[PDB]
Amino acid sequence: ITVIGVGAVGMACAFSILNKELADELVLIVVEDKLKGEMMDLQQGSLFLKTPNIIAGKDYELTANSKLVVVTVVKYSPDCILLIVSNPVDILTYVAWKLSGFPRVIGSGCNLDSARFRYLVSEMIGIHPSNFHGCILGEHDSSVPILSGIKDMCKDVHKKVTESAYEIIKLKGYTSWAIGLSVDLSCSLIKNLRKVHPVSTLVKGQFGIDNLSVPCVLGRNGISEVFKPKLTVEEEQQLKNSAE
Amino acid sequence: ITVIGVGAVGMACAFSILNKELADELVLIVVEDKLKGEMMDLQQGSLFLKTNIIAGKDYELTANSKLVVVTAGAAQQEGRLNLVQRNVNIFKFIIPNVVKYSPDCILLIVSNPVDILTYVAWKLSGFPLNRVIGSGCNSARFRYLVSEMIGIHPSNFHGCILGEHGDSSVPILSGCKDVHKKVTESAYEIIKLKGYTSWAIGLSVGDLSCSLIKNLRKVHPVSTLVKGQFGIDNEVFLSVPCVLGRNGISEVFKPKLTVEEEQQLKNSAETIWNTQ
Repeated sequence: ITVIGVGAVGMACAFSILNKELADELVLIVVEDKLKGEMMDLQQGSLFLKTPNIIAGKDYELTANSKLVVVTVVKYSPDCILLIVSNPVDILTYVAWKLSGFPRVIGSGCNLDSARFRYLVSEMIGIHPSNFHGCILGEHDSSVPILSGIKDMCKDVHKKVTESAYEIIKLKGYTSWAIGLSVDLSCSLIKNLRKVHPVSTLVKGQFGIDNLSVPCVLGRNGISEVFKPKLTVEEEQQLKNSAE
Repeated sequence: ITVIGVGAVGMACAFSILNKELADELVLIVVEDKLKGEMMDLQQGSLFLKTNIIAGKDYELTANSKLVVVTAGAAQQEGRLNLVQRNVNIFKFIIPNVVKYSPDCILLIVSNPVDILTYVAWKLSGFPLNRVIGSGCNSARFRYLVSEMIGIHPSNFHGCILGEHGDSSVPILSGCKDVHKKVTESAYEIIKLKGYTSWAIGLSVGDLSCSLIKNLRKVHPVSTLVKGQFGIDNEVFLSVPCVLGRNGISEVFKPKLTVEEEQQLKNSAETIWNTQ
């Protein structure tokens, strides 16, 4: 597994993927000094993880046949699953798809948003979060609650999931831990779980759209299948809108 | 945590509670040789489990258990409601000796038929309803079967089975009718290929003892009072979705089903009543 960009995200993705014991080999990929210092800080806690190979560098060649490449490449891993994380995701998931030529190109989307959005709702109801099911489609403020899975009530909970990330950046400057965890996705991909996550891909032809995060089944081949739901007129109408 | 009955069910149950590190103490309860022999087999494997296992017959050993799982059952023979009363007779000896020593415990009824034998326990213990639960329809296999028809993980499929843990159960298709029967039939076929169900119901009791011991506030279709629901008026117990925490059932759900679905839960209720 490869993870490019050792910003606070790349490390919380790298540190979370490592706690999941997902890779036999983790590659961190332009600031040479920084990269080697992080690699050796991980390598020093190898006992407390299950990954005997952690190596960083500036040479993409180290990204050789790397089944998963988390982006926070084609040349050396022409077969890899691309997983984009860089913030303006839905757009940059278009970008990558068009740069790589790959068929294996996924963006974090609203996996994390729908993740907290769930926690909060169950938190209010007093139900274990695993037993409440409900998602957020659309772009990672324009997120679109699929209430069909009180109008002003659920919008309110959603409101708190929008202002959240924003207010986080004011205080911190970036989300590091929150998106490291949700990157959950590496888990399902590697282990071929065929689980369903709201992730960003092409939705042209859905919701009348002719030019985002939809529920997709994830496995060792990436998205094996995309859902084409028949949602409510407004929900669907706000899909065109979030697209816009 | 106390298990009562060290037959195959209780031992599969026992082995699941130890496998989930829910128990820091575990009691097992008529044949001594089996009791010790079962207690020594587990203890001989301790390094591979957290724990402090103690078996015996004296119910004094159960004193102050927090959860008590009851598996004490009896076997059919060549020659359905006599059984239902034998076990009731078994419960007239078990439940009083449980409450005599752990009155604030959580009773978990796994012995069959549960729905009825969950009403028996409540009626014998005089416990509040929240501390008297039945393994019920804890659905998992229904969800699994469906979740493979669709090529998706079963944690991203959601649906449940309510009513009698039996042929009367209802699939709540509001949140496939074949897959329901395939489950019930498979329960029957297991009981006569094998003599009983154990592995499966053990995994399930684990699921439930986990929610409860750890206060996960998790939702489980389990047998409790539903008098006042679905046009029901008899103190009948059935599997509805309930919220399980460190105080047994904290809240029972009041679901809103299609008309067909609500007439079937009355049937399922009617069918249990006729024996009860």
